[PDB]
Amino acid sequence: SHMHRVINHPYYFPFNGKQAEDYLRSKERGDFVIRQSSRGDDHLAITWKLDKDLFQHVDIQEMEKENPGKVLVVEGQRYHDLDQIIVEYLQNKIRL
Repeated sequence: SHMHRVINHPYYFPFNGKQAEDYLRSKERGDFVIRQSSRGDDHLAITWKLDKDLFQHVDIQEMEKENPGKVLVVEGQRYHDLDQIIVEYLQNKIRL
């Protein structure tokens, strides 16, 4: 239910990178979605709006633990869940 939490997340949209850009066009600077990625080695990504017609894209890496399920890795900060990720990209948008 790691998979279940990610895919049904309110900020998760089943978009590719182009469509995420398209959706962000009518949003504001710093808005973002978690969306899908057909490469991989990662099937998740973040896309967010830097400015009018300018976007950033980042891969979300999904790895296992070996302890007690999965762990998200974005530019090399580890996270459990999308939630901690959403928190930071909202604080990002905030400091504008």
